[PDB]
Amino acid sequence: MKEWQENKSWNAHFTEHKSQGVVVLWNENKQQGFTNNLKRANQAFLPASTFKIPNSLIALDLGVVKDEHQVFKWDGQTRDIATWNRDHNLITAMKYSVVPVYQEFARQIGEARMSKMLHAFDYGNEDISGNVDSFWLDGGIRISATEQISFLRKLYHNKLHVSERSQRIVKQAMLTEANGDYIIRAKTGYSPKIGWWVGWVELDDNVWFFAMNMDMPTSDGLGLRQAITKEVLKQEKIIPLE
Amino acid sequence: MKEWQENKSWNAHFTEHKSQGVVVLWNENKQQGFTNNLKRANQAFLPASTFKIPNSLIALDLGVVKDEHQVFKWDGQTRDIATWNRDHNLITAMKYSVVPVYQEFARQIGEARMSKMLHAFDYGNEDISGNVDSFWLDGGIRISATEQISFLRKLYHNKLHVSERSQRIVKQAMLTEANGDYIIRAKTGYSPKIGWWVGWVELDDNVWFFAMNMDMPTSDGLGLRQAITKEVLKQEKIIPLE
Repeated sequence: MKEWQENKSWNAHFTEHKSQGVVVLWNENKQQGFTNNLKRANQAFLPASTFKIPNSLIALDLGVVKDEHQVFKWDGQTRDIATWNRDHNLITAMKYSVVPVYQEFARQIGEARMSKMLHAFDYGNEDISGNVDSFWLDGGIRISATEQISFLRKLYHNKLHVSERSQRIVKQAMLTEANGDYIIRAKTGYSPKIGWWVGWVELDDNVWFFAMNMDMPTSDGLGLRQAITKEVLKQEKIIPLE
Repeated sequence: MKEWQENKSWNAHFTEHKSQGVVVLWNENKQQGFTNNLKRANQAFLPASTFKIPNSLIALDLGVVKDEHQVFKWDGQTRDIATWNRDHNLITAMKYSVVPVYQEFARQIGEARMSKMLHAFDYGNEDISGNVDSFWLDGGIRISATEQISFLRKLYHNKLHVSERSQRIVKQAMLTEANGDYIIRAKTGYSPKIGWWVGWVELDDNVWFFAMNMDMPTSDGLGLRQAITKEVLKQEKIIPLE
């Protein structure tokens, strides 16, 4: 069984920001879930660049990626995001959400192995058909915020059907923020109409998993994905007040 | 050969804080070292809590520590450091420099295996006299700031004579700070008279290793270990201005 609690008080965080969406938290020690909206918590959306987490694991598991230091040379095509127009390793490809590096991984994996692996990870509901380098925003594939949490819990515990090394590498590449109070390992995601933030907050005595998604009519309020999540984390006393 | 540069301009950082000591930096890409004082950079001191880095590696390698989640229960003895009066895992034992946890690791490792391993690591003067649970607290073990750097470089590259997994785990336990500009993996050290900060700063395109120590007449200016290092890192444009 899974314990869930609907906390509509968190709605004020989306409302004060003229936004709509869902924040889902999971308290690992207590085996208890929390969300502002249980309906939307279970609504499946395209993962967008949150798909960089399973893609990284699969690439590492198959040897497409040797380790976190291997260099993926820039193909020489000048794109709008300046940080993409250069060489990268797994750490920086993840940090700058370098889509062409990940399109190349997906093509090397191929749709037969990508499909088998996603079924092994029990990752959303997939229907890839001649779109290996775009299914994460096609889509192609859809995943809910509660399903993002089940997948992340497996990753955190090294329980996915890949080596412990591959899972450790991806968790290192997911490193977003750390200080004396907490460690955040996460992945942002954006594709027309939906923005995501998924990952976890490691504390000394507990791990709080999180998955949020929000309506993004334009690419304007990308900062709200982390800001809204942090407002919920602060309300719940998971992270300190700045 | 090893390239060193003495930059006496960094002395103003120790000066302005009514302190004395050394900051040693190593630019990995350029294979170039930098220091305010070459004499003190090579002066050997008690490693104190920086010894938690090889102690962790050896415990993991021998199976004394199964993984970063294994719990070392508090024995119920009330000690001066409030954070020691609780259960720890490898992450929190390192963060809070929990001496009783590490004394237990050392006893399990034993004298013979501790000595062989420190020689395999080329760790300082490689002297474990006298007691296996206190030689780093008040024994004959000595390490210089440049020797801390040689050891840390090996750890960073997974080049120490332990498994890749053990080195990955210790580097995770060393996680101190991370943001969009840099990642710091380090270990503080304090024992009467000397304070240490050793580790590295990971950037997108380089790694800067660091080892500092300073005179600590009392346990008052512990914050200066990190503050002085960061002033040097900011002067050298390694990390941005806050």
